[PDB]
Amino acid sequence: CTKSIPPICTKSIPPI
Repeated sequence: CTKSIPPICTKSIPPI
């Protein structure tokens, strides 16, 4: 996920 609020995450594992 990105350093934002709400952070947005891809459907990856571990997600980023």
